[PDB]
Amino acid sequence: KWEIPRSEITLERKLGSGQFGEVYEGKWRNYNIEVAVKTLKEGTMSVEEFLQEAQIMKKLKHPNLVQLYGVCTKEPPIYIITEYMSHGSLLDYLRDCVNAQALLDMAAQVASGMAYLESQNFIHRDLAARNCLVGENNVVKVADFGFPIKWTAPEAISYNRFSIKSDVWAFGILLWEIFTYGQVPYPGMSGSEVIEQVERGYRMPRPQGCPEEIYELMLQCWNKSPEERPTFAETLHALETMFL
Ligand SMILES: Cc1ccc(NC(=O)c2ccc(CN3CCN(C)CC3)cc2)cc1Nc1nccc(-c2cccnc2)n1
Repeated sequence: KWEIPRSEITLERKLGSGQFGEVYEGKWRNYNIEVAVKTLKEGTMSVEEFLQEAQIMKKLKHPNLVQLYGVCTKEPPIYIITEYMSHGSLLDYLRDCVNAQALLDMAAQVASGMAYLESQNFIHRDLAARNCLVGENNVVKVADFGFPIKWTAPEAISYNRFSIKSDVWAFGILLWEIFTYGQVPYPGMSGSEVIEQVERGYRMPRPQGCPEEIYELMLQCWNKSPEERPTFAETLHALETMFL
């Protein structure tokens, strides 16, 4: 049902690479549309486990989550195909320097996609600006491509206790990357310093020009106790109800 015949897809550019496979921009000849194409490097893992990513994705449908288009699974190399986002990663897009209202809009869209995931009983586990994509009209979508200490909540580092609340922690960090135009967090600090300082109560200070109301939401995301962090639903309402 999600099988696409392989001849319909034409590869055009290497986007990124790795150890389980690579990703390309391609063209889908039928729809006259650009696609992203993720490939299985044979023998780096099973075909079955590669396609478990596509299985999850068939259950999810939301304007701020990357849409699966289909798979090519009849022979190697196995493909998972999604929409292509014209402006690439949020992080790269922020790094070209917009208004605080537009930065807010982008944050809301991520929260929106996360809220949907939460509602469907999934966790991300790797939320970060590098993992969100930008299209036209400032549309933002959450993706997962795919340490990393600086995005990972304390209980996750210490007890391997990942949860939707550890995701809320990472969204606080992402909020900070957004409102700094994509700076690397905890500037200068190494990982072990970050783990130690954070444990003792350290939080990044408010970025230059960032609204206090926005900064206050980041602090709520970074509560030391996970049960006291806001839900993603709560988080979206908070963002929509900031004005100016
Ligand atoms: C080609 C592909 C294959 C798979 C995916 N997968 C996902 O984006 C994804 C998102 C959410 C989940 C759900 N979630 C994962 C976390 N776990 C714990 C459970 C639930 C799963 C996969 C995206 C894509 N798209 C993709 N991948 C890399 C780069 C790009 C890309 C780059 C530049 C411009 N446009 C697109 N696009």
